[PDB]
Formats: sequence, C-alpha cells, structure tokens
Amino acid sequence: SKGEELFTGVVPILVELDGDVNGHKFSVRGEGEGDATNGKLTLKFICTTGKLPVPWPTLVTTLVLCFARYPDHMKQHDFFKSAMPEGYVQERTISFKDDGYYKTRAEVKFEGDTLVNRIELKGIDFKEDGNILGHKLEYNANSHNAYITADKQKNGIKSNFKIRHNVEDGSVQLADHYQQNTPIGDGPVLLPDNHYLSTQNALSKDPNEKRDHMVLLEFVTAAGITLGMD
Repeated sequence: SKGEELFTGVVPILVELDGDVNGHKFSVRGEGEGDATNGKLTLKFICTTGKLPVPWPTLVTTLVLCFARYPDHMKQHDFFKSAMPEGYVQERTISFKDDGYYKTRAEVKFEGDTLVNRIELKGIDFKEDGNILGHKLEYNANSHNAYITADKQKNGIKSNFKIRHNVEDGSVQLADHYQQNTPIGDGPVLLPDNHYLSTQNALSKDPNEKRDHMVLLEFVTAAGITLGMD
C-alpha cells in the first residue's frame, strides 16, 4: 500500500457525529487539519443541535489515528495509513465504570482531499445524575498510552485501553475502551506487531464562539518497537 503517501503534508479534516445517549440526541461537526509528520491534529468541534448533553472530554477518543506519527523504523506497523484512501471502520464500546456505555461505529476515509471521520454513537444505561449526563467532569484530558495488537482473523487491529476522566470532586471516572478496526477496501493492509500509541491532548475554548464547542489540539505518536540493529 502507498496510503502513507497521502499524509506527507497537511490534510484537511471533517468530523461528523450523530449521538443518542439515553434518548438525548445531539450532533457534532468538527473541522481542522492533520499533520501526521508531526503527529499533530487541530480541530474545532461545534454541537450543532445546541447544548451537548455529555461532557466534551468523553467524546475526545470518538471524535483519526491515521494522523499518528509513526517513526521511520515503525512505518511497516502503521495499519491506519495502509488502509487509505479506502479507509477503515473504527468501532468501540466505551464502558464508564458505575455508569452507562457508549457504542460507536465510525468510517474514517478520504472524500476528495479531506480525511473524513463519520460517527454514529449510541449511549445506553447512563445515570441522569451521574458524572456523564450530570456534567461532573473537568474540561481536560490526561495523556495516555494505548496498546495496539493485530487481529489477523479480521484483517485488522484491536486495542483495549483505559481513559481516566478527572471528576470535579477530585475522583477519577474510568472509561474502559474496547476498540476494533477493519479495512473498508480489499487492498493490502499492514498488520502490525504489538506496539502502542502515545497521546496528549489540550482542550480549550474559542473566545468568539457562542455555540457549545471544543477546541482540541492532539498529538499521537507510535512507540514500542525496538529500533534494534539497523
């Protein structure tokens, strides 16, 4: 595959999410750009339906791992770019400890010159007074490492990892993520050796934006493969 050649520059990004959490429906649209050479993503997300009924941080992982920076000695382990431009399906279950779960299905693929992430999210069994529907989480996102393993029996990858949301009261809300990715096209894809993605996030607000929104800067860098002999 030569999909990685599509990410040598800066690439415009469009994100569209339709969500339904305990019957609270919402839509999010995001736009920005990705710079995989630096592992850098910059986007602004808008809740186009008005008030977002869940905290913005709970949506970060759902709202484009093809922009991770894979070091040269790990380029052969980059499943995400190898599937491009036909893309891959990214499906998760996000189980919030002592609360509800998200189920997400996304298609990540090129539409013209834009990398598009189109997501359907359903949230189920949440507590209306809980940390999620009750808007009790801090507006931030801890740095985290998430391990990738190949899933040869589906021609893809999988990953399980924990996200720790900071609660306003000083506690931590665990979001247990179970993830599976599989390609859309039938072309050749790289099934990686075991490794991890290292992620940092900076969440902010646009002073001139009156709608409910999130400005996000994210860095994702691949690691965990020994750069051994040569």
